[PDB]
Amino acid sequence: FNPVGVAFKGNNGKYLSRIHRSGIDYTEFAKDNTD
Repeated sequence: FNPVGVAFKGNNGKYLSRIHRSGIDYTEFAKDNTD
């Protein structure tokens, strides 16, 4: 039993820092591909 606890409570990710813009010049989301 634990109704008070859902999921959002108690959850940590990591050091969010790697890509910004200088190290990337693509457009996968901006422009989709055909097939």
